[PDB]
Amino acid sequence: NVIKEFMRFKVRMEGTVNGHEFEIEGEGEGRPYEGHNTVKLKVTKGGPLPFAWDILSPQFSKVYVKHPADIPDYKKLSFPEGFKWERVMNFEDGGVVTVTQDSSLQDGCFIYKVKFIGVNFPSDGPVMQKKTMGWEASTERLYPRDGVLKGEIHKALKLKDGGHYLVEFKSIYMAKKPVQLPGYYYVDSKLDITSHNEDYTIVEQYERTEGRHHLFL
Amino acid sequence: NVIKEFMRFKVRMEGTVNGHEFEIEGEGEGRPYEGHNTVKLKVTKGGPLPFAWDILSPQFSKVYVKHPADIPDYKKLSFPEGFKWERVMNFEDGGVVTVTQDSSLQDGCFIYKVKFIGVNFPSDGPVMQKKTMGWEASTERLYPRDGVLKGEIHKALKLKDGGHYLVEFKSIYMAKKPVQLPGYYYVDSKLDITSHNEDYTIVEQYERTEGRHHLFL
Amino acid sequence: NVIKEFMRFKVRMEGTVNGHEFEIEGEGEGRPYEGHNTVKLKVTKGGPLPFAWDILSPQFSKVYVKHPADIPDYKKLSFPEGFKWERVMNFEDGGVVTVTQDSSLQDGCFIYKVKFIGVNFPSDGPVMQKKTMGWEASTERLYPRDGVLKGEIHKALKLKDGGHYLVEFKSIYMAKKPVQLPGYYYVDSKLDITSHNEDYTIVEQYERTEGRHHLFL
Amino acid sequence: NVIKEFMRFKVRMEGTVNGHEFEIEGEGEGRPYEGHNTVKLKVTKGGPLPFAWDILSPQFSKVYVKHPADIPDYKKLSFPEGFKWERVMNFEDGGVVTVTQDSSLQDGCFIYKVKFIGVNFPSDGPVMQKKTMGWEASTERLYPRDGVLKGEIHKALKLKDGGHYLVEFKSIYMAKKPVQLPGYYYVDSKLDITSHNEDYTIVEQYERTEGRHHLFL
Repeated sequence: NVIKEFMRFKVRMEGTVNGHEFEIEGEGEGRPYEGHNTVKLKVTKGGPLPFAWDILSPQFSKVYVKHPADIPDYKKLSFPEGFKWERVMNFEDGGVVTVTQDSSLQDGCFIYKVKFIGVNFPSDGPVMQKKTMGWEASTERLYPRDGVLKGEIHKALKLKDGGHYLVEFKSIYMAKKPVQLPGYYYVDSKLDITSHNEDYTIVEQYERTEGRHHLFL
Repeated sequence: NVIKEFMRFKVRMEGTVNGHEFEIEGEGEGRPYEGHNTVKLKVTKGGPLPFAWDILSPQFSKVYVKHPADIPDYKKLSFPEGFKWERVMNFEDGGVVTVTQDSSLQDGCFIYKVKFIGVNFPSDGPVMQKKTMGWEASTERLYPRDGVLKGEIHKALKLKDGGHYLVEFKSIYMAKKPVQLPGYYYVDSKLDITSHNEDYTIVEQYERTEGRHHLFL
Repeated sequence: NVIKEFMRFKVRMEGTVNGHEFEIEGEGEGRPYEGHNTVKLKVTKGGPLPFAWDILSPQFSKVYVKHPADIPDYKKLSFPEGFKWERVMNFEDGGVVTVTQDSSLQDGCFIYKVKFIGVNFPSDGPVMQKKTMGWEASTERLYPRDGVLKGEIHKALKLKDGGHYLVEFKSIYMAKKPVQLPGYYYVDSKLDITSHNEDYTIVEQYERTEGRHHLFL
Repeated sequence: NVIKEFMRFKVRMEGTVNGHEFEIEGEGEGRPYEGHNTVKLKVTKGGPLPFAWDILSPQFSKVYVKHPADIPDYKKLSFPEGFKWERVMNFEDGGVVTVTQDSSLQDGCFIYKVKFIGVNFPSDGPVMQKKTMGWEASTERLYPRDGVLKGEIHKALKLKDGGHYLVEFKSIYMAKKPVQLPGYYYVDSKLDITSHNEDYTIVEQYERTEGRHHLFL
């Protein structure tokens, strides 16, 4: 019973976007059984970033998803050893990102290590021109496969000139030792940028995230 | 108004799958403000279908979606002229379908005409080996774009031997006269095959479908 | 045997693009063992088309591909019964087309029947705004799979205001009577529009197309 | 000038595939104006790798492509400063890789630094089951866009028990300074594994690669 009602975390990311290398370090905290967490990030290398912060924000904590008692909480059940997760983001104008992450627990602190590679973003598109204004709230479709947990999302970044910039997410959640899987279910999420300095070298985020069955079941 | 609390519809489909031609005709009914409708289909040419009925079932009625008052009901507003809808289905083993449809109103009955082309299904896959057993309930992400309404879904067919077979839907809803569009929102659906003979030449379906904002808003 | 060194063909297409229905009829001729053929097309219904002709031109004859003696010519061998072909076109701005075709033979005359559905073309993209100026020459990668022949191409339309508009082709060629398949090989093609009236309701085309092994073999 | 008729290179890769971290160091040499080069790799962290080596082999040197004098050799022109390249690999069973690379020149040796993230490979697919046995020779379609050079390839791995495993490559070559771009053209390549130990912790490769116009031009 190592996951307490209040848990902190530390995170480090090493990333590249369109050839630009960067490193980010941060700290966060939250209420894993309530579905709330916050994180504060500093760009330690490669700042100011020449692309939109918004593509990085969902890579900084699903052990914090609230689950109903009848849905196995695969990510919480994976501790204390923890889990790895990986992701594809397919952007509608041809950008592609892959992400790989390790989640562990030491001394009561979650430790998150992230690597990120984004490629093929057009020079005049909204990522490289910094035209995005945050994510809409989203709904992930999850299911078990291959002994692990997978999920997909149709997400959207709001645009300064109006309209949306569409991104498909595909994620894989992989316990370090096999633990109990849920069935077909959904996770609702809303991620807010709650603070940032003028060139996004210091950034604060809040996420609400909760799992559930389809409403018609 | 012109759309009554109870409305009947007639539908005809001409299609092809992996070089196999077929035609289907049917009749349905439902309650457009309550979010449900039913339909009875007969394969009138090309039966018995050498592929899974389930890939056809979502092409047989979104004027029937229940919408809250604060979300403009674009498809209902499009009548009496009505609307056209188009779709891509991307299957995880490479099958691809496009669909085009016309929806009109004639003497108090909705009239649906559907054209369907499905290609590249593997000979050994669940579609051509008839290994599927219905869709999970689903959730569509919709937004306005290009003066029309668009939406995407991550759907899944249950496999008879266990597991899921994954399908991405992208739809386009196009009113024949430009009427009020909604913002970013979601539609939940659940489609059930309620009757079928052994070779699926006579089939009946039931769908529940309703629009809503994201739960966290 | 049945395929002479000069052969004529007739073709008919029923199609839809972004809700616009049309029909085209044509007549062609060529030298199947030499790798060239020509065709003249007339829009009989739905002209003038509200989109670029170029997306239709490659749907009007691969029995005319020149093959070296050591690569089985699947499509020629399929006659007199003939073959079916299907295809996906994935356009980089989200347009998707599927196509299904039947090829038959009547005394010296090939008979081509095509159905085409194209969806999700942006209103202001180069297809709906008629901004394309023909295809580059291309190179298809083919291989046997599932007892039929498949092939993929990275193609490109030239744009009037310079640059290219990218399209991926996936094709499936299915003989109506089992005949010998080749292994992994390539087909080079170049299709030219050689005449058109102002609104593209009358068009003539020339195609050169020849198969070969990879040059390093 | 700086690119001599014979050139050596050193390479290091940091990668992750399905959660498995690894590092590889290597050394190569070749004839940049003739289109031939060889490389020798050793795994230095993470061996033996739990996946097919073949997905790594094309990430180890396009400055060695032979170009005819009439096609601008953008990568050679980029030196001595050099170029960066990025890549997406889309595998037919859902695996996705992104790659990012820096190419520089030091003490008369090219220096290559690669980062690689591979995700979503099925546990029973041919990559994680090590069921592949090298690439077919291939042909890349290249064009200028957005101030850089881009290319795509339909590639294929041979399967030990027969058949092929298909993979689409999208590459982006980004000179560190704005050196002249070519037009629409093709690059043929053939990569062979020439030596390896059983667990692929020691591997030797050879590549032939040459650029050209389409053959019909």
